[PDB]
Amino acid sequence: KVFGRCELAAAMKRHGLDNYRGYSLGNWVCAAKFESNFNTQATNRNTDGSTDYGILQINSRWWCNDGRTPGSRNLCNIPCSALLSSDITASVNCAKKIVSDGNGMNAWVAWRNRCKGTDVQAWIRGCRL
Ligand SMILES: [Cl-]
Ligand SMILES: [Cl-]
Ligand SMILES: [Cl-]
Ligand SMILES: [Cl-]
Ligand SMILES: [Cl-]
Ligand SMILES: [Cl-]
Ligand SMILES: [Cl-]
Ligand SMILES: [Cl-]
Ligand code: NA
Ligand code: NA
Ligand code: NA
Ligand SMILES: [Ru+3]
Ligand SMILES: [Ru+3]
Repeated sequence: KVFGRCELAAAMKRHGLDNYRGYSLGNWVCAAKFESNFNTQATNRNTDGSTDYGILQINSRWWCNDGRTPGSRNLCNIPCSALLSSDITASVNCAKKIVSDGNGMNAWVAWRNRCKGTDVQAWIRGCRL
């Protein structure tokens, strides 16, 4: 599913991501924009052989099981395919664990490079929330 901008903001808020660990909703929408262009089915292979899955491009090295990432963990206790669903619950619940791991949203390199320090509220501007 390809979410609209405000549609995704609303879904993220319903699932408790707004201000989670102090990160306002626009941070999460901005991250999803640059990770996946709001497409739940996005996948991308990393040089190390791991793969990133879903709207927030969550990586099989640590967070989900795909059966094809040697030596990896599955800290969210989910198949990576669950991160591709039109229902964002699994992605949100796993993102909550990731953002709590110590480095906040810097875990998403694209958030650090493209969202951090910017006017992230623009990503939710105009949305009925
Ligand atoms: Cl957009
Ligand atoms: Cl915001
Ligand atoms: Cl596993
Ligand atoms: Cl594996
Ligand atoms: Cl594990
Ligand atoms: Cl599994
Ligand atoms: Cl949803
Ligand atoms: Cl933080
Ligand atoms: Na939804
Ligand atoms: Na894994
Ligand atoms: Na749901
Ligand atoms: Ru930890
Ligand atoms: Ru860690």
